[PDB]
Amino acid sequence: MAFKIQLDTLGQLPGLLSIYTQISLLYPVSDSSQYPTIVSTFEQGLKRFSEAVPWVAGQVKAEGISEGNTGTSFIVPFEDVPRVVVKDLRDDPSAPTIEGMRKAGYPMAMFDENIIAPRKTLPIGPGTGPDDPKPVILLQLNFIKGGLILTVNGQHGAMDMVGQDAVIRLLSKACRNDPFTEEEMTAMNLDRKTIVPYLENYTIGPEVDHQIVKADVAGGDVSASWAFFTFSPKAMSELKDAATKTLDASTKFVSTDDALSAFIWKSASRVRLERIDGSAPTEFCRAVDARPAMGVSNNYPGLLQNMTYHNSTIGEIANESLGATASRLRSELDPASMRQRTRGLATYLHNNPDKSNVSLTADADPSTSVMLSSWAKVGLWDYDFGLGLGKPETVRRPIFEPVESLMYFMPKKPDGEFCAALSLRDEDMDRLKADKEWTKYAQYVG
Ligand SMILES: CNC(=O)CCNC(=O)[C@H](O)C(C)(C)COP(=O)(O)OP(=O)(O)OC[C@H]1O[C@@H](n2cnc3c(N)ncnc32)[C@H](O)[C@@H]1OP(=O)(O)O
Repeated sequence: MAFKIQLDTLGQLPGLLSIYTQISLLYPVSDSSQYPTIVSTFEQGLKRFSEAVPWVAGQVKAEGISEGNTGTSFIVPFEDVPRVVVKDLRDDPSAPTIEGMRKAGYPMAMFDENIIAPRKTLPIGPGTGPDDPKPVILLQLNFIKGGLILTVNGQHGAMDMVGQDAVIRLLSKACRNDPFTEEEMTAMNLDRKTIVPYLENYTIGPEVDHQIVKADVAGGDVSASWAFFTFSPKAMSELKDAATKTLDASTKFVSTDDALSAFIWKSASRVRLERIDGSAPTEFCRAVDARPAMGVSNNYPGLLQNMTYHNSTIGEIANESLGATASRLRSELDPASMRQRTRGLATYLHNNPDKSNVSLTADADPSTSVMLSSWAKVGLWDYDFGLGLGKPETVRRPIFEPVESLMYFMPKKPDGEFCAALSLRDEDMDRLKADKEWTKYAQYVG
């Protein structure tokens, strides 16, 4: 069995290219007697999964690279099964414990990628060189006192987080020995290089606004930190209520996700007034799953994502109502618009052997921007992997190097709790944490 699956055209984008997406699921473990079965069940699952869908055990490999041709990458064979690393941290005094996690409310700092992940997010350190293999997925099982942390790394050219969730979802089935449906098997096997229909005779249009690096425009792929903040279900509904009451006339409704995204942009912009003038431009870059606009199954495991861009000034965003800000976000989510824009980006990339200038954050200034990726809608809270431990107690992204203005929403807890990971420069983070309008809704976790 061999395969040579060309990445999604969108997955040829440089910045998605060299990165691994990480996610950790924490389960309590009653007795250390349970670990060997945990591991063998997980092993057997990975083998079953690889037998059904061989490419999940592959690697991403570029070819045709030269001066001004940045190449084309393909998923190709690597090893028999995806690699899992098993790490026993029960007796490591620098490791988290289930009780430490519970007491601190599952802070990002307790999910240190160097301790609990099989490879770093960024191409930093040993084994991240261009000739080093890039496995499509990598797993780590970490035994901690009273628990288990399962970490999954997805090669970002091969998958966005919606695609990674679909892969993980089927891994959970395989661990249970539950059969895959025909639609799942079809979705996992759709050809990627044709999944976004190209535009005819396309050169450059507004579709790729904010996505091509230009020498006179700041942006592209100071002391700062990461922290989780939690938003209770009631905080979430109160933010949505506040937004709904203050919508633009053009805007019939906004979502829970819109209202939190808007509240973050407003709160960042507000504290930033303490260090820059209100006239400073500010861009919100919001990650959007493009599967629905493209008519693609939610089970498609690839990379089919874009961003929406929202430009204003720090003072306008801080001072306008929450519904005014949420309306800006929702205004860019028309499916026909998402579809045309995504087709345009894919067509531009297709037409250009040198993709080095294309970036989803090409004109985002880290000082004043927000680059937010919501994972709120993914299904990770529901997977038990046949381990007999119940559902995840939490689902958190590992901490890595601060990236100013980069932000995530975690998969939404079933009760509706949101967890936002923010990376900000220290003076912003410090003011935010002390800011009364922020802490009215946001509980700092760290
Ligand atoms: C890298 N990250 C990614 O891949 C990003 C993943 N996320 C996405 O792409 C998401 O679609 C998103 C861009 C983040 C938008 O997230 P949303 O949760 O707003 O989803 P969306 O489907 O646009 O809208 C759903 C909301 O709209 C609401 N809605 C839909 N129709 C109506 C209507 N007729 N009247 C009132 N509300 C409506 C709906 O009730 C949802 O609200 P809520 O209950 O969740 O508050």
